[PDB]
Amino acid sequence: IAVLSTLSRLLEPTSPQFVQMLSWTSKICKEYSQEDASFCKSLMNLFFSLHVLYKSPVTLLRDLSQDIHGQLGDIDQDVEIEKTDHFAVVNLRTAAPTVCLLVLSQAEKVLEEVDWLIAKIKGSAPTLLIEKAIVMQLGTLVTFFHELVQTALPSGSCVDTLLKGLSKIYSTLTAFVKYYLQVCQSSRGIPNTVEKLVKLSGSHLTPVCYSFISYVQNKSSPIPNLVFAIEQYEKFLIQLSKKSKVNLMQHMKLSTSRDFKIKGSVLDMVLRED
Repeated sequence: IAVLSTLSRLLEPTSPQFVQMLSWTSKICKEYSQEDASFCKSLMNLFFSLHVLYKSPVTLLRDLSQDIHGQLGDIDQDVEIEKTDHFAVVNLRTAAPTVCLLVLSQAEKVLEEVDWLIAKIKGSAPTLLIEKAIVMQLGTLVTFFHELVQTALPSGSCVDTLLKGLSKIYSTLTAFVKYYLQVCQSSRGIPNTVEKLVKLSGSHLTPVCYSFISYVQNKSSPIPNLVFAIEQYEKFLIQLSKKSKVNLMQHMKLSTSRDFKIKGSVLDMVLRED
């Protein structure tokens, strides 16, 4: 495999040849298992190294994150899951330590890019198009994270590397929100794309994080870092909601924020009855 990588550096990334190499490395990841860790890691790197120069891995990560999630099981101790057909790599022995960290590492690279982009846009007092891209990217690997946060991971390094990645996505999200705090001062309206995948975090992410976070301390008997990144994320939605147009934060706390209840209201007492 070390030869195959050295040789595939010579392929023109645009070439019909390059495509073959990639699609074949997909086939090999697709149809074979081999619980030996050192290999599957190298195979995965090959695959990713090529994929990265074609289209962004976010789709692949989401796919693998569903195998890792399906094979190792869930936190609830009972939920039914699996999808094998994604990739034949990721066995029991494969995914738990190995594909897990390798997938996280890859996810962190995708975020450094989105970080880079968000950084680039703000640097400017064609651009709107980069914004829609930043979203789908984030949105996709939001589903990716939603998958591992439901997985029962080997506790040693896979718990903490997930927690690292988990707080990195919230930083990126935070700055993207902090980005629109710049753009909303001039005009102030929020693209559905942003509103929708802002509530994507309030449904598939934040609530799922919190239960993984408590699963970590019950299984036991980084963590405080995730918490911080989260609060700050909400903090700047708070600033963005009142400082642009829409209420973003009613997408996020859907449980506690409407709880304490009192019969009817003053509005209903007067307007309707007598």
